[PDB]
Amino acid sequence: QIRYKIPEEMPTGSVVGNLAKDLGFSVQELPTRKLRISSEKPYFSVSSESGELLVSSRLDREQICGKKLMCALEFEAVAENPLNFYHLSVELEDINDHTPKFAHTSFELQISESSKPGTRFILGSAHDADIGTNSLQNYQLSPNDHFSLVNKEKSDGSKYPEMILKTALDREKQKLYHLTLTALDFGHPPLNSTAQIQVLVTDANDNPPVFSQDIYRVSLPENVYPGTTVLRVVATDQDEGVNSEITFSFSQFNLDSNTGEITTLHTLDFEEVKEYSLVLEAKDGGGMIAQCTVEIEVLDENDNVPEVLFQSLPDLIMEDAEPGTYIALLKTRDKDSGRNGEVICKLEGGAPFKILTSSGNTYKLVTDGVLDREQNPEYNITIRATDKGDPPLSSSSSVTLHIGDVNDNAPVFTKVSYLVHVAENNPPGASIAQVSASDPDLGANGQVTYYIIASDLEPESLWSYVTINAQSGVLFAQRAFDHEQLRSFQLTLQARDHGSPTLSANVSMRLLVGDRNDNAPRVLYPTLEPDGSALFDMVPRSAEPGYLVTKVVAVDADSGHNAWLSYHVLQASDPGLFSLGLRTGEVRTARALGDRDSARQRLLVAVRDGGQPPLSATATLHLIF
Amino acid sequence: QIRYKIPEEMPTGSVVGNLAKDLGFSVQELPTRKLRISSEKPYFSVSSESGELLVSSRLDREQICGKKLMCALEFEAVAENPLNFYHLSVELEDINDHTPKFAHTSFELQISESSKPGTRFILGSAHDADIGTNSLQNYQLSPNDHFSLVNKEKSDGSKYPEMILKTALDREKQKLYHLTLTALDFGHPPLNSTAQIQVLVTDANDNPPVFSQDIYRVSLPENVYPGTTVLRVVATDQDEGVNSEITFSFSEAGQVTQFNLDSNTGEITTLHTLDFEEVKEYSLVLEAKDGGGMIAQCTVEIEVLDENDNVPEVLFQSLPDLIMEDAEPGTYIALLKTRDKDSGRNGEVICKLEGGAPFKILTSSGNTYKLVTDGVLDREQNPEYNITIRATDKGDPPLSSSSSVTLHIGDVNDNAPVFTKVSYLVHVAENNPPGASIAQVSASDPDLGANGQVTYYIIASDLEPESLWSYVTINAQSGVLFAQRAFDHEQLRSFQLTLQARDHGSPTLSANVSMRLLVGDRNDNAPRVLYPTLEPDGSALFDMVPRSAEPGYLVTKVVAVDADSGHNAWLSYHVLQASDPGLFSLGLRTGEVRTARALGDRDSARQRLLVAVRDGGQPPLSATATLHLIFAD
Ligand SMILES: *[C@@H]1O[C@H](CO[C@@H]2O[C@@H](C)[C@@H](O)[C@@H](O)[C@@H]2O)[C@@H](O[C@@H]2O[C@H](CO)[C@@H](O[C@@H]3O[C@H](CO[C@H]4O[C@H](CO)[C@@H](O)[C@H](O)[C@@H]4O)[C@@H](O)[C@H](O[C@H]4O[C@H](CO)[C@@H](O)[C@H](O)[C@@H]4O)[C@@H]3O)[C@H](O)[C@H]2NC(C)=O)[C@H](O)[C@H]1NC(C)=O
Ligand SMILES: *[C@@H]1O[C@H](CO[C@@H]2O[C@@H](C)[C@@H](O)[C@@H](O)[C@@H]2O)[C@@H](O[C@@H]2O[C@H](CO)[C@@H](O)[C@H](O)[C@H]2NC(C)=O)[C@H](O)[C@H]1NC(C)=O
Ligand SMILES: *[C@@H]1O[C@H](CO)[C@@H](O[C@@H]2O[C@H](CO)[C@@H](O)[C@H](O)[C@H]2NC(C)=O)[C@H](O)[C@H]1NC(C)=O
Ligand SMILES: *[C@@H]1O[C@H](CO)[C@@H](O)[C@H](O)[C@H]1NC(C)=O
Ligand SMILES: *[C@@H]1O[C@H](CO)[C@@H](O)[C@H](O)[C@H]1NC(C)=O
Ligand SMILES: *[C@@H]1O[C@H](CO)[C@@H](O)[C@H](O)[C@H]1NC(C)=O
Ligand SMILES: *[C@H]1O[C@H](CO)[C@@H](O)[C@H](O)[C@@H]1O
Ligand SMILES: *[C@H]1O[C@H](CO)[C@@H](O)[C@H](O)[C@@H]1O
Ligand SMILES: *[C@H]1O[C@H](CO)[C@@H](O)[C@H](O)[C@@H]1O
Ligand SMILES: *[C@H]1O[C@H](CO)[C@@H](O)[C@H](O)[C@@H]1O
Ligand SMILES: [Ca+2]
Ligand SMILES: [Ca+2]
Ligand SMILES: [Ca+2]
Ligand SMILES: [Ca+2]
Ligand SMILES: [Ca+2]
Ligand SMILES: [Ca+2]
Ligand SMILES: [Ca+2]
Ligand SMILES: [Ca+2]
Ligand SMILES: [Ca+2]
Ligand SMILES: [Ca+2]
Ligand SMILES: [Ca+2]
Ligand SMILES: [Ca+2]
Ligand SMILES: [Ca+2]
Ligand SMILES: [Ca+2]
Ligand SMILES: [Ca+2]
Ligand SMILES: [Ca+2]
Ligand SMILES: [Ca+2]
Ligand SMILES: [Ca+2]
Ligand SMILES: [Ca+2]
Ligand SMILES: [Ca+2]
Ligand SMILES: [Ca+2]
Ligand SMILES: [Ca+2]
Ligand SMILES: [Ca+2]
Ligand SMILES: [Ca+2]
Ligand SMILES: [Ca+2]
Ligand SMILES: [Ca+2]
Ligand SMILES: [Ca+2]
Ligand SMILES: [Ca+2]
Ligand SMILES: [Ca+2]
Ligand SMILES: [Ca+2]
Repeated sequence: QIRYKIPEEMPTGSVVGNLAKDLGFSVQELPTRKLRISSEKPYFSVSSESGELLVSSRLDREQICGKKLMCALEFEAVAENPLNFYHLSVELEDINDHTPKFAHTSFELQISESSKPGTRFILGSAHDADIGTNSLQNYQLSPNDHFSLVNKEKSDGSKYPEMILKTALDREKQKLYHLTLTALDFGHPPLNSTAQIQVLVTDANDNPPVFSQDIYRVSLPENVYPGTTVLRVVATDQDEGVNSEITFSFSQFNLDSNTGEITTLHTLDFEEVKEYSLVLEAKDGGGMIAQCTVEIEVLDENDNVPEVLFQSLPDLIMEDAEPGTYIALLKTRDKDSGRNGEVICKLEGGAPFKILTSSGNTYKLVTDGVLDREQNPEYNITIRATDKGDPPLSSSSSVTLHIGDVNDNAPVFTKVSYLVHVAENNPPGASIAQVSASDPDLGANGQVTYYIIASDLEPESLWSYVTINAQSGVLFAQRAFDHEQLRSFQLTLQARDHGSPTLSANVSMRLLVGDRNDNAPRVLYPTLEPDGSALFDMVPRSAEPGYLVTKVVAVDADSGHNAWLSYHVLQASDPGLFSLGLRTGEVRTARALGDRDSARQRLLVAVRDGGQPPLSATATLHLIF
Repeated sequence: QIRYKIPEEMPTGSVVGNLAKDLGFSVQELPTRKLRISSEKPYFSVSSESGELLVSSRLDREQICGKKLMCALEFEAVAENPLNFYHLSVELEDINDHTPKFAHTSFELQISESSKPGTRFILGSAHDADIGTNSLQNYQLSPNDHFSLVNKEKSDGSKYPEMILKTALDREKQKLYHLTLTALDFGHPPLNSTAQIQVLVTDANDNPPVFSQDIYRVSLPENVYPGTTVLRVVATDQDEGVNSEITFSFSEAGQVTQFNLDSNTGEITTLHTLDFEEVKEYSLVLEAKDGGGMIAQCTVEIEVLDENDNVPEVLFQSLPDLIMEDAEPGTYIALLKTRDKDSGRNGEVICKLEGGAPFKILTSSGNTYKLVTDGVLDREQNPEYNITIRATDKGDPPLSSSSSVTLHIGDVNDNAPVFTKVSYLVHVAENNPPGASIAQVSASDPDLGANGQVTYYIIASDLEPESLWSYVTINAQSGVLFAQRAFDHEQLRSFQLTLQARDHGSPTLSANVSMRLLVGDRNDNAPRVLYPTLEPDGSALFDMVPRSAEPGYLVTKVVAVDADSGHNAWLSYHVLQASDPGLFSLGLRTGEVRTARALGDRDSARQRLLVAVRDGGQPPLSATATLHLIFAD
């Protein structure tokens, strides 16, 4: 056989070769035989006039042989007279008419952020229809620092390009990358194909949420109502998507997980917990955690009242207390602190007492002046302690001070001097008077007693005359008094209390003896014989009337009307002859003496007193001329 | 003429019959004469060689005679030499080549549900082109229970089938029926035609809307805000389409408006606030109707419940403005009632007294209470009381009511006036001016009014009861004591009085007090000398005194008295002046004038002395006296 070589896609009417020269047929021997090309598809034709082969239909190697290495089409040539056939095999060369081309103009790839460097990712190979050197040969990527190109070629021609990661990705630096890949064949000339690849770095949870500061500081009062916004902390996560979600947690208050704010749930208190320390943990979906701390310094409010403590209680104190003695001991204490715990105390009232501070929160009560029980025996004193909060809280305490009795008052009698008259011949041991003294003191100091100390009488008979009841003050006569023996007497008495020492008071009392008509009248002159007769026989007969015969003198031991002596005439031998002085007692002659009258004259008189009833003393007078 | 009989639809070139044998023409006489069939349309032909009749054009009886009773086709036959014509009439038989068939493959009928039984409905008759026995003869319908078929032929010859209703229809049982109708001819063989008929029962308004129950029961509080969904009622209509639309309405009831019903949804919700005290129960009648005026009604009973929204009330009916202090224990003071608008435990009211006042509540019957004294009362201690009464119900939460009463206690004369001191002691100086205040007594009476108005009187005295006015008097209103005379200590030293304080009540209460009044002594009386008596000059003579008298000789003794008492009457005797000092001795206490020393001859016989009687009063009062004493021999 014979072989010819032409390129594919050859235009029609092109000379493949003269068969007349290769088969040995003359230019005139040729038209005799009707040259006809025999083939399944009429790709060729023989113009009988020219005597050579010519291209007829379009010669598409990719549609006939395709990937076949050598395309050898065997057709026939028929010539008539004589009937003869010749088989001709033609081989066509591949033309680089099909440039390489990728399946998609653009396709995006999503690569994770935590992709390890050196990982190989497969890429779709472009489809180049030509075979041999005109086939796809070189894949080349844009020069950068993050990705690289690798060709993997086996002998079978199923070679493909893949992308090797050069450095680790980081979506926070550049979220996306756009590169151009070029496929190139080795033909004349070489023609290339471009394809864009866009890599979007998928987020990974490599950055944890971070707080603004390590330590925060907040101060709030202890009286905040439940629900006060204490503090809110905010964290920042460098990721995006779910890996950026931040949740807060604790690891009397309350924290919301999403908003991240901490608010109180119950009332605070300074006396139990002064400051709180809280630890907050922020976590994302992938367990990346970070913790911070917040210190809440609760402020001390003046909500507790200061207290006044009494330590020594003096129920009884002396009235003669010197100024400035330590009476009671007080302290002031407050649970709060600072100006809320500092307490200043004062006393309210006009009582003479002062507060003296010896040291911090230590005070003493002293007397400011001299005291007295009789004027003010009791005091209700009020003491006020106030702190230095704004506004302050105060505390009052009331003490009842009682004043004791000191023996500073002597018993006093109801009257300055006493005077008592007592009738004569009184029964002994009888009540004559009663004295009463008052002592304002209390207890034994107010127990009065009366005694006798001195008297103008003889000190030995002082007991025999009078005595005193020391408890009641009644005076008792120890003998029947005699107005004739003693007329009056002075006494001095003493009132004394039962204290230490005893205070005394002296009183003066005069006792008088009233005269009673207990003595009969006694005749002094003239003297009488046992019969009671006196004889005066020297009376002149020639005496003129009015002659002083004699005079009777009488006395009475009593005094006053009880001694008032009046002289009467009981009986007489001659009435009208004698005249008597009712007051003086002078017996005289009333008329002249007649001789008829008898020589012997008898008279009987009686001396009487003005008492009721009167006592009489009789006497007889014999008078002879 | 001559007649032949053949069937129609005969194929061409078929022998109908030999005309040579019926017309008498020889087989050689025939080609001489030009046998030709003469007709308007060449349905036949004569083959001269055959000498017989032959079919030429198509012989369609339906296009020639059609429905004509007898089909007689009359043509002629012309023969030439000699010219002669023969009339030929042929009669063709109808072929059963057209089977009966209805006009439409499917036709639907819409029949009402309330169609009376026995009604005839028209159906399209099939058209069979053949005539006679080959024509349509039998109409037959599928055997069922609701419809029947009947064939009707009118005088005009227009035969038709019709459907007779067997039973009344019901679209809720079977909404449609599909049957098969067969048309049959009476030929050999019979060929059939099928036609399907679908009857859709048209809806009628025979089913009313029906409720679930005749009577419903709902209970709601009396304090529901306007707009509370009271209840939801639903009705069911067995029809479909517009005849199934259900509308609700209020019908035949009290038109008073407190509820509200939506027509379509049928829910009832309140429109105003409820109340139990005015209307205890409500009755509602609901009407549900469709488009055709078919109605059905139901009833709902709303039993409103009594809520504890009314406060219990404490009614005071009797007011004890004045009550006696000596009220016996357990006396009826005040009359109270308790009332509550609510019911049940919401209307049950319990009343109590809070405080420390001595009063108790005693229940005589339901909601009937009385106030009684628990202890003894006193006006002086507590004259007025403010009592508080609390009434609480048994609802949750309960409602309470407090009421304050001001009771005043009257004064009863049960206290006698009391003096400030048990006994009184007052000293009054002698020679006091008459009508002057000497003392004042005060009595206290705890009673009020006239019972607490004290008055003082004099009742008893140790003095003469008739001159008591001349002695002392009392101001009965103030209690001051007034002396009606200048007192004399010498006449009387003291006197007793018994007085009584009495109020002006009924009866009067008295109290007696004893007072001793003492007259203070003043030194207003001078001492007077009794013995010896003195002449106008104040001289006394005691002569005839012996010169040889021993010392201690009692010259005389002076007696003197003083009307006063005490120091004002204590008489001491002094020596004012003397002609010879030391010659005479006087008793300072006794008053005895004696000789102190012996009488010398140098001394004169007559001795004069001047003494004074003094008292211990302040200042002392003195009485002077002169004594002349003469000696003899
Ligand atoms: C990949 O294919 C690229 C396209 O090339 C064409 O299409 C392929 C399929 C083949 O058919 C090929 O034969 C075709 O040429 C190709 O890119 C080309 O690269 C050349 C050289 O680098 C570029 O030539 C230079 O052009 C610039 C300015 O060009 C302007 O116009 C062109 C239109 O053609 C535009 O595309 C450009 O963007 C510009 O706007 C000139 O300044 C430069 O001058 C220099 O070179 C000349 C030589 O001719 C010297 O005389 C001068 O002194 C200068 O030194 C070039 O002329 C060409 O523009 C560019 N085309 C495109 C479309 O990008 C690339 O080479 C192929 N790669 C491989 C490996 O084959
Ligand atoms: C109360 O009387 C006593 C005794 O009085 C007597 O007369 C006085 C005027 C004076 O001279 C005293 O000496 C007489 O004894 C007085 O007190 C007593 O005095 C004595 C002597 O110094 C002494 O030993 C006693 O202890 C004293 N007794 C008392 C109780 O003090 C006293 O001065 C008179 N006055 C008063 C107010 O008590
Ligand atoms: C208080 O004194 C009055 C007045 O004397 C008394 O009333 C009378 O007392 C006397 C006895 O001395 C009776 O004879 C009378 O009958 C009493 N009068 C009456 C009762 O109206 C009275 O009894 C004394 N006591 C009191 C507590 O009033
Ligand atoms: C002082 O306290 C006492 C204690 O019982 C009281 O009785 C008295 O009345 C008080 N002082 C005054 C002035 O009320
Ligand atoms: C109609 O006629 C055919 C022919 O014999 C028969 O098979 C068929 O059953 C008939 N149908 C009815 C409904 O008569
Ligand atoms: C009673 O109430 C009146 C007026 O409110 C008041 O003046 C009086 O003091 C009260 N009495 C008592 C015992 O509460
Ligand atoms: C004793 O009795 C007399 C009565 O004679 C009172 O005067 C004295 O006070 C004491 O009681
Ligand atoms: C004096 O008076 C007294 C009074 O008793 C008489 O008894 C006596 O006899 C004389 O007459
Ligand atoms: C009248 O005056 C006297 C004083 O002289 C008082 O003692 C009495 O109480 C009344 O007031
Ligand atoms: C008594 O004493 C009084 C004075 O108290 C004198 O005035 C009078 O003359 C007599 O001597
Ligand atoms: Ca090609
Ligand atoms: Ca090619
Ligand atoms: Ca290529
Ligand atoms: Ca990163
Ligand atoms: Ca994260
Ligand atoms: Ca990230
Ligand atoms: Ca606190
Ligand atoms: Ca605090
Ligand atoms: Ca404090
Ligand atoms: Ca004192
Ligand atoms: Ca004292
Ligand atoms: Ca004392
Ligand atoms: Ca005597
Ligand atoms: Ca006498
Ligand atoms: Ca005497
Ligand atoms: Ca026909
Ligand atoms: Ca038929
Ligand atoms: Ca027919
Ligand atoms: Ca029905
Ligand atoms: Ca219906
Ligand atoms: Ca209906
Ligand atoms: Ca209500
Ligand atoms: Ca109620
Ligand atoms: Ca109610
Ligand atoms: Ca009373
Ligand atoms: Ca009373
Ligand atoms: Ca009274
Ligand atoms: Ca007088
Ligand atoms: Ca007097
Ligand atoms: Ca006098």
